[PDB]
Amino acid sequence: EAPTLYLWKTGPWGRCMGDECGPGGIQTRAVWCAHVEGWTTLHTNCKQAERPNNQQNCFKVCDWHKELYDWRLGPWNQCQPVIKGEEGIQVREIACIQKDKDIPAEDIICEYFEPKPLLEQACLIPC
Repeated sequence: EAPTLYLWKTGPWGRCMGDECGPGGIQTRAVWCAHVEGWTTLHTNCKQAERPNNQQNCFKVCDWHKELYDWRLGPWNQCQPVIKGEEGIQVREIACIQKDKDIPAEDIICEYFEPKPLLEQACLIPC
């Protein structure tokens, strides 16, 4: 279609910042424009319509949220080959759930309380 000279790049989200426990927090991240040849350039060289937000809403976590959220561990799926038994792996889904209303929430909430369990393990496929 059309060549690309400039693109937006983003750093990692900082910590959720708030006055109040719960919604209404703020994460900020670095956003800058770069030339495709790899150097930082003027922000006005990138298309502003494509400019990622340097801010997003977030949930300010406090100890008293512990009982309201938890990890839901989906079941291990098919043993996939890696290319007796032949080495393979299986994956599973893992989500943070607001327990009462039973709906998705951001991983970083459940993370504050318990580390995220693994999405992958080894498995053997029978000959």
